[PDB]
Amino acid sequence: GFEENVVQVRRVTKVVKGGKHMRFRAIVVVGDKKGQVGVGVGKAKEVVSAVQKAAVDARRNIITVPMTKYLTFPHRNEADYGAARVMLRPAAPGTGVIAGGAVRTVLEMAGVENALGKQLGSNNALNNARATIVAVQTMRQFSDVARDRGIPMEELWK
RNA sequence: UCUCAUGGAGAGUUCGAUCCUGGCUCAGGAUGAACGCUGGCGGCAUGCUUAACACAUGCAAGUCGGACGGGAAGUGGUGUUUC
Ligand SMILES: [Mg+2]
Ligand SMILES: [Mg+2]
Ligand SMILES: [Mg+2]
Ligand SMILES: [Mg+2]
Repeated sequence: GFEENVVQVRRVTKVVKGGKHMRFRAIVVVGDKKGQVGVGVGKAKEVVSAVQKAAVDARRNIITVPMTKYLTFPHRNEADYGAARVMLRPAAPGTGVIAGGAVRTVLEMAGVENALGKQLGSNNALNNARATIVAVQTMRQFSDVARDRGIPMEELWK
């Protein structure tokens, strides 16, 4: 139970005999601001019903984002999703969230308050937003590296 | 849980609609600036990017008499002296 925001709304058509069925395509991103990031797509004849379907589809797939004590990424990472490549790096405190439209919301709704990102591929919000999820799933904390490597955290800081 | 990092935002347009590819356009900052409308003061700076085209007028490199000969002025037409 938490809030959501519409990332994009777009009308799609049909070429039936009599005319055209103009129905909406709603992309919705869901985030509690404390991890629990979700991306979903919905489609319906009405605007409101399309947002509801995307909300269920976004809540159908939720993933936590690794963050640090200062609400930043542990390290930089890139990802690709079709023709959509997205870039991410950590940032200093007080820097703020700066990124493209599709990338700002999914990070802004995640909880990270200080980071930066850039998209190097297509301008599609869907293909770019999903790339962010692929980017964050592949990142971890320093502790996860230590247990999977057999070296303490202080020894790696050197 | 250290420290480093003070730094990379996009948007619209091909299609009935979608995902791509690829050009065009915009949001930023700067100027030896110019034009338009408007206009109170102060401080620090700047001011022919074109015809290295042609130029009236005035000035912009003179100085030493303690290097020398002469000359002039003044004075009591005499000494010192000034030019
Ligand atoms: Mg870009
Ligand atoms: Mg059209
Ligand atoms: Mg000149
Ligand atoms: Mg001499």
